[PDB]
Amino acid sequence: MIIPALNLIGGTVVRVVRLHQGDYARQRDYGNDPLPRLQDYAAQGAGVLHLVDLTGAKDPAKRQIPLIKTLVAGVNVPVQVGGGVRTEEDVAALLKAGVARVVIGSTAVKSPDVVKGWFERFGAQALVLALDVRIDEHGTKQVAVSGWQENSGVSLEQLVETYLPVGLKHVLCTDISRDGTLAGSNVSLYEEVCARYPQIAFQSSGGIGDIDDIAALRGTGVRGVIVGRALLEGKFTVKEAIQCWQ
Ligand code: NA
Repeated sequence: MIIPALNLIGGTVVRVVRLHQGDYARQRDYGNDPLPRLQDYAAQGAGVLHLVDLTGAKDPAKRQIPLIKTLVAGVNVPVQVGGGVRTEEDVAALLKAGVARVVIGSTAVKSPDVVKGWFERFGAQALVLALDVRIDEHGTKQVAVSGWQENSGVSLEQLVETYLPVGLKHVLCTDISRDGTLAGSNVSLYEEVCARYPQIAFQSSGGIGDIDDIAALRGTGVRGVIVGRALLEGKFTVKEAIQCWQ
């Protein structure tokens, strides 16, 4: 399924780039109209919508709950939301606002015992494990908690195996070398991890540049294709992407 994605800083739809140390920097503003944008996506048939709340990522006290509530109320498919989700109270607040699935990032690497508790409390269908991956010179799929600078000492597979016994189901795997590049996604990466873990519903993220890039993912076993920039820049429509995917 095609999963259109929006990044939000204080009500504004933005493009961000990842920096050397993993931090996100703003590049350009697309506009102050997330609701009509999401509704355009939803109306065209998007099966899931992905939001990153960068304001809340910087300070969880400033989680954009009122905005998120209005966006969920405007659509009729699951909305998944990430952006520095670090405590169970943060997860609960998002779910209470009507978010379908909460995307969990670096906390799942740093504090696995804590996050295992979240799976027990919230259930596997409400949680998406985000894995930002950099494939190093040795072929290891490094999970980046700090971008390109330091090696986390944790692999994609190590983390997937960590959470399978508590029922892990959804994994968002971003290739950080392809994020925002319009290169095409890392097809062989997704072919490999999807076959390696048939019980996991993987979402691909990063690199989609044109309709052919969506076609290239069709046989991989990927269950969701996240598309940010190419939809925002009008390379193709959500309708066209769905017609291609199916
Ligand atoms: Na679809």
